[PDB]
Amino acid sequence: AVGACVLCNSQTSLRCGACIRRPFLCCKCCYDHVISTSHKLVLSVNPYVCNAPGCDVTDVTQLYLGGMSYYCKSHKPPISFPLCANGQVFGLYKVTDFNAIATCDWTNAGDYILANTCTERLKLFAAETLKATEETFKLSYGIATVREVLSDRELHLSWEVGKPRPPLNRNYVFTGYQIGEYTFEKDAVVYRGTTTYKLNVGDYFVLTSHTVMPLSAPTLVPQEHYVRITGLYPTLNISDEFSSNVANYQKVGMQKYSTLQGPPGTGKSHFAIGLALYYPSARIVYTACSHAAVDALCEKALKYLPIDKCSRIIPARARVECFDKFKVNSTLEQYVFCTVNALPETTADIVVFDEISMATNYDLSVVNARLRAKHYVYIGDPAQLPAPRTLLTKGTLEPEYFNSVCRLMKTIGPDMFLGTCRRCPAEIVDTVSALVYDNKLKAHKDKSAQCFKMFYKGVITHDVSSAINRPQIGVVREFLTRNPAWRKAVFISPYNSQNAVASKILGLPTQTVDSSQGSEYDYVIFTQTTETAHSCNVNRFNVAITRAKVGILCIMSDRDLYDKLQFTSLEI
Ligand SMILES: CC(=O)Nc1cc(C(=O)O)ccc1F
Ligand SMILES: [Zn+2]
Ligand SMILES: [Zn+2]
Ligand SMILES: [Zn+2]
Repeated sequence: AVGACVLCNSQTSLRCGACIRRPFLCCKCCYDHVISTSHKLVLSVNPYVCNAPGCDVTDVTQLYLGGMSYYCKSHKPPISFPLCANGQVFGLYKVTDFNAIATCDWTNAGDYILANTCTERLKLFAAETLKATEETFKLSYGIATVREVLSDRELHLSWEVGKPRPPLNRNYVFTGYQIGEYTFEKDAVVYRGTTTYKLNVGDYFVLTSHTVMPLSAPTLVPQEHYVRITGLYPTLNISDEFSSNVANYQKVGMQKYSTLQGPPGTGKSHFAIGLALYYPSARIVYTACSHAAVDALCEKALKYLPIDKCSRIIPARARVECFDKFKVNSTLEQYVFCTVNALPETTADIVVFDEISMATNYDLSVVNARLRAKHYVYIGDPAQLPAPRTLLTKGTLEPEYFNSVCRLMKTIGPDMFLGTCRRCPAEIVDTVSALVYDNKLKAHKDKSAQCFKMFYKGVITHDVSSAINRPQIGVVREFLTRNPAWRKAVFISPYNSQNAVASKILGLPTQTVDSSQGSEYDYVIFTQTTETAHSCNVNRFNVAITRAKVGILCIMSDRDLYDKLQFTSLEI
């Protein structure tokens, strides 16, 4: 129990017994915590509890030191000293924000705002506390035992009574029993088991509650600016392809860490891989939270970098199918592509952390702890979607509060900005540029004249909380008959249930706005479904319409976002 204070690093025997993470608190700051919160249990080698037999006094403000032992007001000897006095809690080696992080339930937006505006040590305390809270919340759900196997992709479930049911969507990954991880979608239920094992009747699934490890490394290392490119060796033979990024690659070598805001289709993956061509001797570790983001970096590297110097790091618990074209699990390769949670303990000349809006401060810290690099590059877009915060139910999380990197990008601005969108028709670029990019995003493509909008509220039904709008899907069906080229479109909506219905009625491939992030398609059909805060969220709206390379049909519910759309309006 010998440690350093989470608020002023002073060595202490004291560690708050009422905090879920039991943080070490020094004498002077353990006091401010206990005297202004419900937290009154103080721990040491021997905790602060009345030593008298059968006494239940554990509140440090009601305890005293009687020689070498502790007692309450009823058991103390005449020569005793209160543990709480003169703004201190008695201990060896003798705050409003810390109190809020230590006591909050993580269901309010203001809890995440604070977890991002506090000191660096408090950012790690908040991240550790939040993740531990998110995990103890998984224990708080109902178990599902298999009743009958219908076919190879459909089954029927019997749920635990008296305990709430977790959301049936592609946002909750169960763990069957040890039959591998399983997922569920909209009595006919759809089963997506990662391991192809015939779901035996009787076997059960349970949500993967994993232990929350302590954070040590900061979310962002201290920033250093250099006068020359440091530890990196540039090429004078850089292909014209990557010529536009030379000044930004140099900026990368002249700073400890750099932020790159790249709107959709502005060249983030091209920049990340071109940085390897600009410093061809540099060992680069490419990291992101999801397997999809790591795989998209692998795809771009396959085109520009030598395959024998690349390696895809895949964990022993190989959860889903990922990139198969690099030598698997060779940690020593010049180019290492691996997700944040599977990162080995290694060093690099550059670490590239892609899709930074999806990172949490927990992820940021983990990367700083497993990777010791000369340079760190954070690539993403605060105008895109953040990681879902399962506990957050009240208020909206603004982009400046997604993580430490997003906070910098939204407050001081990003170090580098990719200003030309090359993917989208100009109608889409013009709309999102004005919506979330302060008119700084430019279109490379001309208008496609294939970007349409229809204002149609329809009828909103629900499958628990996931929404469905059958009339909006009906309008899409009518549109498809009159527009056969749209037969190849991807159907996108903010709700899994809407997508399940559209898959059956339209036969189009389906994506939620959140799973479409990072992907692109020629044609996109978007139904807004509802006018909720979820479906009207400007970041989600931005991701949704920026998936299209050629055309987009938007069936809207919200007048505001419909009027912003610089698309041709349709009637019916
Ligand atoms: C290859 C690729 O990803 N495309 C791309 C390249 C540039 C550029 O050459 O500046 C800019 C934006 C882009 F989306
Ligand atoms: Zn302290
Ligand atoms: Zn506490
Ligand atoms: Zn007592």
